[PDB]
Amino acid sequence: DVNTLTRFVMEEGRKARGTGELTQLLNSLCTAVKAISSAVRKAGIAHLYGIAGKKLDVLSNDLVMNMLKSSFATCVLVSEEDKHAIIVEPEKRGKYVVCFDPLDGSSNIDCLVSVGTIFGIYRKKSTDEPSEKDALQPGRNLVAAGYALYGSATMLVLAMDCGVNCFMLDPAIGEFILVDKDVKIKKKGKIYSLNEGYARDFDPAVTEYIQRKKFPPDNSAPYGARYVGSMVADVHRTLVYGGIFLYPANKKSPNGKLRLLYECNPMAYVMEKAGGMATTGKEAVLDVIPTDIHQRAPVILGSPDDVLEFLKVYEKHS
Amino acid sequence: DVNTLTRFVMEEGRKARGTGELTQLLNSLCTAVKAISSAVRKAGIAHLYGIAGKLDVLSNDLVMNMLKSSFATCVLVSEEDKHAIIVEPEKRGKYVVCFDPLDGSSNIDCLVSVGTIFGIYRKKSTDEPSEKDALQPGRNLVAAGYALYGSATMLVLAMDCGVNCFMLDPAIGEFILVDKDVKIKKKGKIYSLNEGYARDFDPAVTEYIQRKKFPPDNSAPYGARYVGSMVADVHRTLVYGGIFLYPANKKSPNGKLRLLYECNPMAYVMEKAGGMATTGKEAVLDVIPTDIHQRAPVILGSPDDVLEFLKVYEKHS
Amino acid sequence: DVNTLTRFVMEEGRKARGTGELTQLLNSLCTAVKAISSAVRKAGIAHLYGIAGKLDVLSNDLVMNMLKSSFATCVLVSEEDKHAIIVEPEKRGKYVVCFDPLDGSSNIDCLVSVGTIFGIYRKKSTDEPSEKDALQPGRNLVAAGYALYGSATMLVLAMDCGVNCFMLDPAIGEFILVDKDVKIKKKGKIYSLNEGYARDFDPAVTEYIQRKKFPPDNSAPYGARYVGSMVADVHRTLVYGGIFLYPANKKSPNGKLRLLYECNPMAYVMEKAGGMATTGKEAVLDVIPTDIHQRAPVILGSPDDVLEFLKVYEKHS
Amino acid sequence: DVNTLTRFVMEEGRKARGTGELTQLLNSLCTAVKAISSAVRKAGIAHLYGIAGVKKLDVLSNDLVMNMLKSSFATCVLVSEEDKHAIIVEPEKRGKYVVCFDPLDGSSNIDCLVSVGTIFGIYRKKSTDEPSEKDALQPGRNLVAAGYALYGSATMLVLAMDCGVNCFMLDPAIGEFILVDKDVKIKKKGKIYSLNEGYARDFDPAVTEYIQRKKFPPDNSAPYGARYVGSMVADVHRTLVYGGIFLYPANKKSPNGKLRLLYECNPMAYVMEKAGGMATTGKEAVLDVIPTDIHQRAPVILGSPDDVLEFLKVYEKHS
Ligand SMILES: CNC(=O)Nc1cc(Br)cc(NC(=O)NS(=O)(=O)c2cc(C)c(CCOC)s2)n1
Ligand SMILES: CNC(=O)Nc1cc(Br)cc(NC(=O)NS(=O)(=O)c2cc(C)c(CCOC)s2)n1
Ligand SMILES: CNC(=O)Nc1cc(Br)cc(NC(=O)NS(=O)(=O)c2cc(C)c(CCOC)s2)n1
Ligand SMILES: CNC(=O)Nc1cc(Br)cc(NC(=O)NS(=O)(=O)c2cc(C)c(CCOC)s2)n1
Repeated sequence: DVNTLTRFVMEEGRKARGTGELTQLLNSLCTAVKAISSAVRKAGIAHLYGIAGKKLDVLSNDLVMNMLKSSFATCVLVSEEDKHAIIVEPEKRGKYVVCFDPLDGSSNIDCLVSVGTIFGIYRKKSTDEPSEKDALQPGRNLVAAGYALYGSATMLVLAMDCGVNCFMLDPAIGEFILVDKDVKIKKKGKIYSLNEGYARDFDPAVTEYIQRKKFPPDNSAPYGARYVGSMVADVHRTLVYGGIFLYPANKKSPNGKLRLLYECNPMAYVMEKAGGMATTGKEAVLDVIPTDIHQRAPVILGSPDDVLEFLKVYEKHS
Repeated sequence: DVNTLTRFVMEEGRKARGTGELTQLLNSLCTAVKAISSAVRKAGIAHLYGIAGKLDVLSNDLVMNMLKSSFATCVLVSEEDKHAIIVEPEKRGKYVVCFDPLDGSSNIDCLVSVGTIFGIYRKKSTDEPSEKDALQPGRNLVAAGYALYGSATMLVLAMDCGVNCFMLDPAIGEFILVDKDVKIKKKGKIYSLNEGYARDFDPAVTEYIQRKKFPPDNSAPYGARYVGSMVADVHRTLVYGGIFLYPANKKSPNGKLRLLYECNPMAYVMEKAGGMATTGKEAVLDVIPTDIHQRAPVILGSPDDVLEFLKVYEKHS
Repeated sequence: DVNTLTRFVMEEGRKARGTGELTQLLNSLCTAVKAISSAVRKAGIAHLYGIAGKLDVLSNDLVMNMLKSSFATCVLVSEEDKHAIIVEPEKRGKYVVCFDPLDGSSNIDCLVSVGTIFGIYRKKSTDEPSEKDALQPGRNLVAAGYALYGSATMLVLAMDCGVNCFMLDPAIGEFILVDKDVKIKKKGKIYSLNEGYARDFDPAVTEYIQRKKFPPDNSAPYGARYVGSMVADVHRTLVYGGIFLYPANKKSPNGKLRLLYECNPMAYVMEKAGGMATTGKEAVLDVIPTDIHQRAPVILGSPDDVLEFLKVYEKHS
Repeated sequence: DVNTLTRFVMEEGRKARGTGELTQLLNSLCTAVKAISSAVRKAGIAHLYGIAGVKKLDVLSNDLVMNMLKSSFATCVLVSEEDKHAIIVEPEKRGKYVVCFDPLDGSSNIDCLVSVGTIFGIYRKKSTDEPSEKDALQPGRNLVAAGYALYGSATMLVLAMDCGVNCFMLDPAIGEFILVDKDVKIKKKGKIYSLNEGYARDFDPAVTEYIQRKKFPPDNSAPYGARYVGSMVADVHRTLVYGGIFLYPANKKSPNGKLRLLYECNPMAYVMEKAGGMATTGKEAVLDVIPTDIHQRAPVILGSPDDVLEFLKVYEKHS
């Protein structure tokens, strides 16, 4: 039986007997994602180049902000693009807090690299006036999370309590079609993924781990290397093929480079629901209690056996 | 003034005063590229999943069919076919085309950027057409390029007049000229190769990569990027500058990438953009092929970066 | 504030505190409409004509399949099917749906506007579902409307809260709310019917049309428009006002259009927009059907125009 | 073997051994038509209604055609329904053709989503003088090419040239015009008449009688059907496809009719005649009228030959 994102979400909403607010939010987000995908694929560019005589990340942010505000399902919105949390006007306020990166990887969009949208959804915990504090929850508290990848095609990956599900956008009809159900990552993979150009600044644990991938002590084949440089693409490949992705801490960056709330947490949630792992080195990404909405975190994620092996080496250097 | 691929090609055709065969070919190819892009972005997938109750193969069929019916080709070499395809007599024209209809497609399950690569030669011999007609050095290319199915779809076309980049506007199905007479940076800040085969590197590669990470002159280290799909890695190289390498290893002692329909078209694009492309021993475009699916090592990109690699290569004899 | 069809329906569903079944139904239907629109605008036709080497049937398949799998329906009546379709037990929900999947399609060769028409009823009893569950008067409609595949694609949805119009944005595949709580003009300036059958007209129709062309009170004559596709004619009538007629004659004492899935949905839309719809003898919505494909005469549009028609009808007894 | 508009045109251009200027013009026009179709089907309308949160459709349609034709290097004079005077192309962009067009016909009624279209006629510049409005005042007989795009249930381009009439469907998935009907010919006689009968009180008696005969046939054959979309491209296209007759005739109030000769009546008459149909003013072939003003009107009756001839019989009876 064919299924779409909207029908899938409604169906799980009815099972759970909820009030429908999350379904309204997810539908609204989905509409924004389709609009971002259209702009990313350059629909209407002929008009920009004078066939008849706004920047992408800004527009992407405007689309998500506007669709979420008008969903009546949110109260606090945190974006990569905004210095402070956005507090939704009273008459539009609902019970969810949303942290997102509207167009991740967009630094490099000039070369037409895969880009994506990342989101994490929390329930507001207190009855106080909404504020930035409502977004400072650990990833464990996520109600739903995921990403849209604008790649060779556009795919939405949604993780919730029921698992991880992948939906392909059919641009002929503008629907997200469920194509991979309850997806689970390989126990162990054959690809490692990080920027080795910064090898001079690596922590010795990272240096050793990568050494073992290239020059395996035992009699096994070396791992392959892939690094797109766009987190959604690298993480999605990791989910699909297995393996490991690293944006670790060093001396220069003791808290890593990626953002905890709207990059590391949603991806860690997806990984964990898919039976993978995600660590900072010292603890599970999802257990970090944030104190700042734009705070950074080291991240190492992927197949469980690979992450465990990394942890073993990390401890040897602790 | 706005310009499109078809109008641009017609305009250059008139200036050269040709008979129009190459324009018919390029137009045909462009149509196939649009059809590939549509299928790659998964238009109509709902029908596959039962709303009413294979990609590399289709891509090949599209290019084959559009080129055959262009009346402009005689020999077609494809990554997908073991032998060259000889066009039936009534449809024969004067060009030979070597292509990879969907490069990077082994990894399409993860929605990595894929692309279409093509090189176009004039039939050189007066013999009945055969596989031999495709065994020309890259120097003989009349036109070459690629379509990248990335965050958006772009067609990059290199000819004698230079390199030009066209964005597909999917709202109207037209390729809009957005970057004219493109030139690569003299020197870049990114290197691109699969370092997972480090154990098999020849010592020249090992040293060159060491210098990118640990620069002797105390400049900043280069960034690393490797998509694992050649069209994407090469296009980034064109756009941001830097260097791309796929050298020989134990598994692939003649390099891994295919000379006719991967290495040559990209080398031609690079050279027309003021870049370089080498096997280590010689320019990629100077290799005389003996087999249509033969492999070649390749190092390409910004001139200063490729020349630096060659310095190190020479040091190791 | 922007609004879409799905968000609009959900928000009215929550207000009404329903279980969500109607929302699942409407969302499913909306998906089928987008797929029909895509096929009607001929997406993928290049593949039909050999680039790599039925419409009414597909439209029906799309609606049938999307409604069955919505878990919200038990009985489906279609212009295309001689008997009602009874949904298999595990997929059965509480609603009955009558539809014409592609109205006007006999003339689709000339690219005339076509459309999809639908009416939705709540099931009558707790008995085993059967054809009988679809034989309700139009007054019982819970929701009704149409998609017009015209110069653009629009969905018109009528419910208790009124009539709302949504434009399909094909760039993103979303129905955008563009006209809220629409109301028809009290009186218009266009009449619409097939005057080629003038020899068979009831004398009341003859006289009414005469008065439109030769107005007794010295006002301007009405314009005439007749597309020959009911969704297009009715939508113009909603938007510009006026009157649409497919009346009874000697040859067709029950008219030509179908009551369940053409006349009733359009009458419901009209009435919710403050218009009227009559057979001549009674309101279309008051006819109690005895056969699912039964025909009905219909005269609909602006209230003043329909009332004037009725005056003349009464004069002829 | 599959064929597209651009390939078809290039192929006929090579056969004729021309310099390619007409091909550049037709390709440019085709690009504008695809841009019009996209806008007509409302691509990007969510942005108008505040999804993140300009130009009217006939104005944009005109801008698209003007701009694409000017930059084709193939035109010198452009006449548009939208512009009071002819546009003379700047010297560096001048080519040998004159183009008369209606960029979005039927657009007055676009609020109800009726079919709309683009109509065009292409002439060779005849004189060697500086280009001017005069270059557009040629009889339809001098047309080199003409046709129309119908933005209907789907988008179709109909192209008439010396080689005949050919119909191309736009595949919006790839943005190509696919040849679907070759060398099309109209039926000898049809069963549909098409005009606005709301203005029956102002009809010429010839028209009144002709229509009477369609509804109440003297020889007791079946009556004709009536269809009137109110958008000329849609009514004319149905006439081409199903056969029959289309009328926008002259009356006492409008002795020269209502439709425009250069960019409505002529291109449609040329298409009809290349398809083996007819097009008359009543007094003469539409293509034989020598224009004296670029926006001048003309009465028009066109379609299947037998139907037009029958209309002319009745017209002659009323002197
Ligand atoms: C009692 N409800 C009822 O009678 N009808 C009805 C109809 C529709 Br249509 C939708 C819903 N409910 C929701 O949508 N609930 S929810 O938004 O809170 C939700 C979404 C998801 C996805 C959940 C499951 C995931 O939980 C983590 S919980 N209910
Ligand atoms: C003598 N011609 C004439 O009278 N009219 C006319 C009109 C049109 Br429209 C096109 C053309 N000619 C061509 O298109 N020639 S071509 O196919 O061979 C070609 C294409 C490209 C791109 C070339 C340059 C590439 O090599 C450097 S060469 N000619
Ligand atoms: C108790 N519900 C709850 O807690 N949450 C919740 C969330 C969502 Br999301 C949707 C809904 N319910 C519906 O959609 N109900 S409905 O399908 O029957 C309906 C649709 C329309 C439009 C109606 C109006 C009747 O039209 C005549 S009634 N409920
Ligand atoms: C001598 N040419 C040559 O060597 N190569 C070459 C290549 C291409 Br590609 C195109 C063309 N020529 C044209 O396109 N000529 S045209 O613009 O005037 C024309 C178009 C149409 C459609 C015609 C038929 C018009 O009938 C009225 S005439 N030539």
